[PDB]
Amino acid sequence: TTEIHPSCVTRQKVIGAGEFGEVYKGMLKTSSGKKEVPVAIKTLKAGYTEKQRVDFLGEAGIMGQFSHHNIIRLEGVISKYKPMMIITEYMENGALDKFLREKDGEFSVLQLVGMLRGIAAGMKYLANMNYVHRDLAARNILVNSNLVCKVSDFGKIPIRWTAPEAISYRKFTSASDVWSFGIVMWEVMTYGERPYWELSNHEVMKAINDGFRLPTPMDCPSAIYQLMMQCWQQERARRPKFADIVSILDKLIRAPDSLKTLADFDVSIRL
Ligand SMILES: Cc1cccc(Cl)c1NC(=O)c1cnc(Nc2cccc(C(=O)N[C@H]3CC[C@H](C(=O)O)CC3)c2)s1
Repeated sequence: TTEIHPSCVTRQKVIGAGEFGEVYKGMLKTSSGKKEVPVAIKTLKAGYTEKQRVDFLGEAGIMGQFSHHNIIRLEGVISKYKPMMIITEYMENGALDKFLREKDGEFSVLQLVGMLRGIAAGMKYLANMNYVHRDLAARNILVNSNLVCKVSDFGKIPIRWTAPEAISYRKFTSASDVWSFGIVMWEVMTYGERPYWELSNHEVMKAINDGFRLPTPMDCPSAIYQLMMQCWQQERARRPKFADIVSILDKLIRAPDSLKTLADFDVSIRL
C-alpha cells in the first residue's frame, strides 16, 4: 500500500459526509509530479477508535491486493498525517443502484448484460483471490463515465441480498456471494427496483424459505432470468460458480439473438 504525501493531494468537492469522515472528489499528483489524476478521497475524523482505524486502514489494505478492471483501484493512503485518507480512482457515475434509477429504461439489454458480465468478472477474481465480499449489492458497485462497473466497498448485513445459509448460520462463502449476485442481476435488469418491495426482513426470509423467488423483470431475456434463478438455489452447492456466470454471460453477448427470447412478465382491459 503506497503512502501518499499530502502535498500530492487536493480536495475540490465534497461527495458525501458521515459522522466518521467525508468523501471528496479531488486530484492526485503521481509519477514524480509528471501526472495528475482525478481521485476519490475518504477521510477518518479525529477521535477515531482503534477498531475504526483497523477497519479503515484494513479496507485499503484489502483493496490494494487486487488488480482487476472490475475492481476499484486504490491509489494509496495517507496514514502518517491527519486526517487519514484512502485515495481511489474516481468513478464519475457513482453507485450503480442510484445511477440506474436515474437512467430508468435508457440502456439496451446488451448494455445491462455487459454491466453484469463486468461485475461477475470482478467477483470471479475476488473469489479466486480467496475473498468473500459478504455485502454484494448494486449500491456497492461504482460506475465510471464509460459505463464500466467495478466492485467496491470492502468495509448489519442487508438480509434481502444474503443467502439463506449466511443469514441463519453465518456461513458466508463465494457461493453466498453468488446468491447476492443473482439479486444484483435482478437490480440491474429492473433499473434499481428494491428487491422484495414492501416485505419486511422476516417476510423475505419467510418467502425465500417457502421457495418464493423474485419474479422476472420486465423485458428480461429468458436466459438471464434462468441464470439469476440458478444463483438462488437453496442448496449452495447447486449454485453456479462465478466462473460459470462469466462464461454464460460471454456466450450470450457473443450471440446476442439468444437474448431476444424473453421471459414472460406478469389488468387493463380495453380493445
Ligand atoms: C469505494 C471507496 C472505498 C474507500 C475509499 C474510497 Cl475514496 C472509495 N471510493 C469512493 O467512495 C468513490 C469513488 N468514486 C466515487 N464516485 C462518486 C460516488 C457518488 C457520487 C458521485 C458523484 O456523482 N459525485 C459528484 C457530485 C456532484 C459534483 C460533480 O462532479 O458535478 C461533485 C462530484 C461520485 S465515490
